[PDB]
Amino acid sequence: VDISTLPRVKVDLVKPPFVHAHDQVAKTGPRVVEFTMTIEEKKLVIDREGTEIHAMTFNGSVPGPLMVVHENDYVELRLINPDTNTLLHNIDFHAATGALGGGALTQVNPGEETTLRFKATKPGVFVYHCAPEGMVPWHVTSGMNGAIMVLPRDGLKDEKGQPLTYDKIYYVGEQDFYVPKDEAGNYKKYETPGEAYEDAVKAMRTLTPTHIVFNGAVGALTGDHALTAAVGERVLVVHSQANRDTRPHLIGGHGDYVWATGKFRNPPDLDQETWLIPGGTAGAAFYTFRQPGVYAYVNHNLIEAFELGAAGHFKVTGEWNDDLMTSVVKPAS
Amino acid sequence: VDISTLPRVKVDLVKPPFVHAHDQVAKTGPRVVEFTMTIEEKKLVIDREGTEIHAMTFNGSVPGPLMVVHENDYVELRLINPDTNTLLHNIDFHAATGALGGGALTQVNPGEETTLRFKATKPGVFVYHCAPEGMVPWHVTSGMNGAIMVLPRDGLKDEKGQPLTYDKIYYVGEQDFYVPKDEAGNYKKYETPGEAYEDAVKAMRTLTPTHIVFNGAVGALTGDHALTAAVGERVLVVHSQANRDTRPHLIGGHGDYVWATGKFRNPPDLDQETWLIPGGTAGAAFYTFRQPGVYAYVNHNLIEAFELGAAGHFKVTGEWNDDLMTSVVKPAS
Amino acid sequence: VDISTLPRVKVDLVKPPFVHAHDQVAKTGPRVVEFTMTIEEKKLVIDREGTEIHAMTFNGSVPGPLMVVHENDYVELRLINPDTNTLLHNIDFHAATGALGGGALTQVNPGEETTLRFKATKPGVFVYHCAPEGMVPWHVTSGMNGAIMVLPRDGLKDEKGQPLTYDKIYYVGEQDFYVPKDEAGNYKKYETPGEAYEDAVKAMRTLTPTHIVFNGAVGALTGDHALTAAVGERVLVVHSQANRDTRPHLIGGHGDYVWATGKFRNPPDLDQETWLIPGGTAGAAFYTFRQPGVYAYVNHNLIEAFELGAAGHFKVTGEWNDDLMTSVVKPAS
Ligand SMILES: O=N[O-]
Ligand SMILES: O=N[O-]
Ligand SMILES: O=N[O-]
Ligand SMILES: O=N[O-]
Ligand SMILES: O=N[O-]
Ligand SMILES: O=N[O-]
Ligand SMILES: [Cu+2]
Ligand SMILES: [Cu+2]
Ligand SMILES: [Cu+2]
Ligand SMILES: [Cu+2]
Ligand SMILES: [Cu+2]
Ligand SMILES: [Cu+2]
Repeated sequence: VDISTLPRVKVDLVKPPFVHAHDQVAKTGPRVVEFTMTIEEKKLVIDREGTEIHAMTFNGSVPGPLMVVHENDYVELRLINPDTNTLLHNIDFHAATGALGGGALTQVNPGEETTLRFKATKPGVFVYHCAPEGMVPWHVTSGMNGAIMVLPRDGLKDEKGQPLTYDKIYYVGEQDFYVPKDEAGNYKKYETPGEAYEDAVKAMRTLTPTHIVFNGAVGALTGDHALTAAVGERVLVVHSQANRDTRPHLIGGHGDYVWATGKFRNPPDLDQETWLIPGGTAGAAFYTFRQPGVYAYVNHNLIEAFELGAAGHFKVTGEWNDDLMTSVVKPAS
Repeated sequence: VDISTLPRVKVDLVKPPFVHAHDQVAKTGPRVVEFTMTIEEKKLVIDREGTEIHAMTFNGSVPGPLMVVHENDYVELRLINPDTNTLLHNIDFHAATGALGGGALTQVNPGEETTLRFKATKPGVFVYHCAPEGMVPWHVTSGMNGAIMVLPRDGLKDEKGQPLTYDKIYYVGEQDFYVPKDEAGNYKKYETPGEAYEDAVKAMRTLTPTHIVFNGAVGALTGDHALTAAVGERVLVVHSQANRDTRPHLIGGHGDYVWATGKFRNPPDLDQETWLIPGGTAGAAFYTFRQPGVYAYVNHNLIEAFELGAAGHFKVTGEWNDDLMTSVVKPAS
Repeated sequence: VDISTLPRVKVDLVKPPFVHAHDQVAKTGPRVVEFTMTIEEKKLVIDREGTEIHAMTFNGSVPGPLMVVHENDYVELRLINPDTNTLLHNIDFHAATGALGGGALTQVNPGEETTLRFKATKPGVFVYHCAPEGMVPWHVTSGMNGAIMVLPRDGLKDEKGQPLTYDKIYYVGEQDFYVPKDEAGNYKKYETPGEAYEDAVKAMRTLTPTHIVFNGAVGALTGDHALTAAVGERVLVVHSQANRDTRPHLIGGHGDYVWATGKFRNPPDLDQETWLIPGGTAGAAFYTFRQPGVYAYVNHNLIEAFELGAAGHFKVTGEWNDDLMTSVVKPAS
């Protein structure tokens, strides 16, 4: 096919956990879907203590933004590495086929840009991440990862082939950080990336994250940034982990339909309490809220959730159903 | 519905790995199934060395007892925290919907009780655990967790829709403990829970259990407490892990039908050697014994099994089948 | 049945990642398939630094060789422990039923041999490993493990029941090693196995591998030992991990059909980016190559891959498809 005969549509990305507007069921034939991302190296405070790291981001956030296309669209990414950055970067899409997912074709030094195109031949949610040869885990675990959703052209289906339509979608990126520590246990600090590299490697080799966070920091998805829904709304939560296993759980709810390893040609698992998303994968869970109130959304290694940071909240509006749950006798002497 | 028009049935719980009597296929319409549990803080010796911890239990055991109901029954739990305990506790059921699984409605100080009711709308095995705000992993990893089984009203089914009926059922709760260590590696000790809390947190944050045990102690499911079966018997083993991944394996057997993430509306996985139960989940495996003798039932991280405690035994009675396995030439020079 | 009336076929094993010749669809009725393995304790250099360990092998390799039979064949293994070895060994097949998978019947001291027969009643890929009572994880994590493939008699099938036929097969054994370290972090060394045992146990109990490798060493499946394919070829990659979870990923490709927990009566998962093989399991992934070039095949904990050793390469010959992927604008200022 002459790709130049296809429609082009430019997407304007949004910061996680929000997701750019899209159609679940494709309203057009295949398209070339145009995205641009600008790499930003920046300092980020990641915990309540004020611990500050040198993050490596796509488009200024950890995680990078969720990209959404349909199966057999073409993804055309302009990747910009401004001269205000100091490292070489690239991008690997797990959705793509060939050239290490794109990494072999997208190496950009500061002051360079590149444009990659690939055909999104398989439906699912997929990780994307930076992957410069010899320095891969350092870039990934500095926050340089996100996800892409490739919807089936006729949207999502349940285990019986009937439609599933979400009302809202959120993208939760989970990030394991490995902040080097001195022998006494305090975080070290470093003056340039090259002076940091050996201690970064040492810290990674412990296989013990110092922080595990959603949307780039402890508490990022709480308070005025809690996720929201109403009773009766259908919500899809896309969750990715580019480097390490996680086990998401909606405290007070379920995954009514879960693609734990993220690939929509497979039937979803029903009624999950918790599911395993392997490191290097994106998963997706569909839930219809039935009760109002505060929910916690966590990695259900509860240490990882409540001591290391892998916990967010939903605030859900609506009516309470006492048939589904009630306090018969409130706590009393 | 007026729940007061429904039958009430009081269950009398039993200590794991045994399971209270129940019917696989529901012999009545929906019921309110009444349970009572009394929280007990107690010292427990967990290994052969004599290491003693301050455990936090439901009904005196680690794990707490298995509760069994059918889909769309109501679970009505009276939870008692006697004044001989010193901490605040609550309960979260992963089977339930709303109020963080019940935790937001069941906070009981010593000397208090409460009664919670919820509708068991989804079939499967599910974790329950204590979850007091700000102290969640400490209570869970002190042993304060168990499981609940919500059977389909017409019992279990295989991947083709035909019945699966177990002859025996056992509940294996697997517990990761994080016993604080001094720099030399010996377990520390503490005089009150509040004096222990910071070191407990420190120990948890290593993400490295000091002990991983079945039924509350190294060797608990061995010797005179080994699990038992006969050749030809159909056995369901429910396995839960409230905080950390495990990978069960019957040494010498298989999981003929496994719901690794525990939810019975999904078809089981067939012929598993090993399966992954994510932390925060209950799973269930169905096996028909074909050979007599000693079996080991383990977490198949064999370090976790044989060095940290996650190993039990079956003793199986009956005839040996030499067609299925035989020593053709016994070991010899 | 009188097994003595069945055909006997002797297999001549090959060193991983290659696999002995076999038929996907069975060309005969059930057979007794005869294998012989000779245990070899040997020194192995496992990393680029020259770190040398005392490995425990089946047939001289880590992993041991892949054995291939069909469902309801009998596997008859002659296991030889020459008098040039110093330890007791045995074998457990996860494919087998009874006697701890064979371990209770195959204990051989140096200078002894034994012959075990079992019926391969369940199709799938399965782990085999040494398992001497009281010393199990030490033998396994010294490299004493491999896998066996039990093919359905009519070969592999997709999720719809139509045939899947591979053109090439490779066996990737992934090994976690626990090389004891001194307080400063250097690997220790030891003069006999018994003098090594306590420090080996200590090192294992950290649950933190020092090395995680494919085919027995860092870089073993790279360079002149890279895996190979051509565009359009259908490749099955069998992957095992006898002790610890892994999450394989073909960088630049997919698992088109994956049996993550290895058992062929289940439908495969489609279009996987990454899958979880639990410790104690073998899995298998089927892929049809669509692009030429270098691929990396990794455990997608990228620390485990690129810093600890769990990475190999494919070199794929053929035509580049610019419709599937192209650089629209190569990197430039
Ligand atoms: O289910 N909450 O930990
Ligand atoms: O890959 N499906 O969950
Ligand atoms: O299969 N037993 O380790
Ligand atoms: O959730 N089913 O295994
Ligand atoms: O997808 N490669 O890390
Ligand atoms: O066990 N089947 O992937
Ligand atoms: Cu980068
Ligand atoms: Cu990747
Ligand atoms: Cu408690
Ligand atoms: Cu929970
Ligand atoms: Cu051995
Ligand atoms: Cu085993």
